[PDB]
Amino acid sequence: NSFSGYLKLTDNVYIKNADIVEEAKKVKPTVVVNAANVYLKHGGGVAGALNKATNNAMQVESDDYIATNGPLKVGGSCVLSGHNLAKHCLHVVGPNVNKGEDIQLLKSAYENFNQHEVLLAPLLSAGIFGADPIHSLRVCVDTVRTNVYLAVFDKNLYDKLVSSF
Ligand SMILES: CC(C)[C@H](CO)Nc1ncnc2[nH]ccc12
Repeated sequence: NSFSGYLKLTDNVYIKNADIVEEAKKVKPTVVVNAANVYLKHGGGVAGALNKATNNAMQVESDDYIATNGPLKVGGSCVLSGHNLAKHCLHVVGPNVNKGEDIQLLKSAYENFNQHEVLLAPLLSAGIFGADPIHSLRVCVDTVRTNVYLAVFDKNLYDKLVSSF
């Protein structure tokens, strides 16, 4: 958990312009959050990037979790291995608002972070799930009570988030 170069936005939310994968390799945090879907199929966005950095070990473990437990619910989570990136990976499902899933579930999704004292995380529902990323940061700030270190790779978005905050 040796985080460097973050800006403190609130008492417990920090932000940095970085690829979450590079932050995980540098810090090896206790928990890295994945922006997952309900079947834990890590095909693109943050999920695809984290799985590729484990050389598909995350996907083989996720497929076994689904075989034994069934899919997660939107707003839900599960804790699996963090492989080479972290001690644990917290897979969290935000709503895919472009497919009509309710934006109210973005609060439920960020509530999962409160089970861990310190997390390295992306913005939920803010990639291909279609939610406005500045709205996602507002829900994060209003819901997470533990220490969250957010990594946002796109500099244009990072600058807009810092300016809005
Ligand atoms: C979620 C989305 C707004 C954001 C935009 O840069 N994506 C990411 N954020 C952080 N590390 C990442 N690695 C691969 C993608 C990615």
